[PDB]
Amino acid sequence: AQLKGSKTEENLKYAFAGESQANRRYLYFASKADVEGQNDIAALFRSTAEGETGHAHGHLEYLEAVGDPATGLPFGTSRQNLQSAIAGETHEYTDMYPGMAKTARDEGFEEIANWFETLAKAERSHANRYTKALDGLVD
Amino acid sequence: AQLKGSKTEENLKYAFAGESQANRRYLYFASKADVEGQNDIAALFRSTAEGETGHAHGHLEYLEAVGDPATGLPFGTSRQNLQSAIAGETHEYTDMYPGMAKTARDEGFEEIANWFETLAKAERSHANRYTKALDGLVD
Repeated sequence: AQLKGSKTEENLKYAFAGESQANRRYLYFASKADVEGQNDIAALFRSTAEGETGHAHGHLEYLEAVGDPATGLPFGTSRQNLQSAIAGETHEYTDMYPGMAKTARDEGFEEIANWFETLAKAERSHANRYTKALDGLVD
Repeated sequence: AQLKGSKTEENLKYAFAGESQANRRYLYFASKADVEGQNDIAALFRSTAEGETGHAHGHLEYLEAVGDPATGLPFGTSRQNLQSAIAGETHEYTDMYPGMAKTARDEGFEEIANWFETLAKAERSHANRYTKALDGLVD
């Protein structure tokens, strides 16, 4: 049974995305609880989020057999990881976020459009910084 | 312009998923770098991951207007957050992970099947634990 092309591959990608979001969501919920004074609740969201880190990373480990879910490129070594990060980031700053900015502006969401443009520029910084690190990598 | 049902809403959700996965991936890549001894690389992945937390949480703040990307449910207050988290988790242990386990087992991926079953049980634990926390919430 080869993992590539399987339904299980699609499920691992979907579960990875789900676990990834769950950690982000729970940490957001922790901050809400922080401000409210609900410190026991905040601690629980944080502890649960650590669980979601372990889940997501376990999913990712299986996907080493098939490729980075963000790019389809092989990952594992820092050289591969940086190359995949660069390709993903390049997509984000050149295509994804500019496109999302345009749609937002067109739909009458100026502040969200500006937000998407701030992130295009941020992802571009990320892309450039990883490319620098890739060039400096000695392996 | 209202966000609900807009393309911009769909883009926020997609970008939220993307930024969430970016953080998880970059921390996974940091761990690879750690073991290789590529400490400057590991630190860059960690620093970049912080950026992605800011981005993901920024997207989430916009989605407060329309509902939790994982559940469609309102979020903001700890009561709402817990309620959404319980609904999400309940979906994961009753539906999502058992379904994935079955598919994996049917495709002959036995270890991955066991993995999804481990995560169904974990998500059940998360659900129940959040249910306990909600029962005790005094707001």
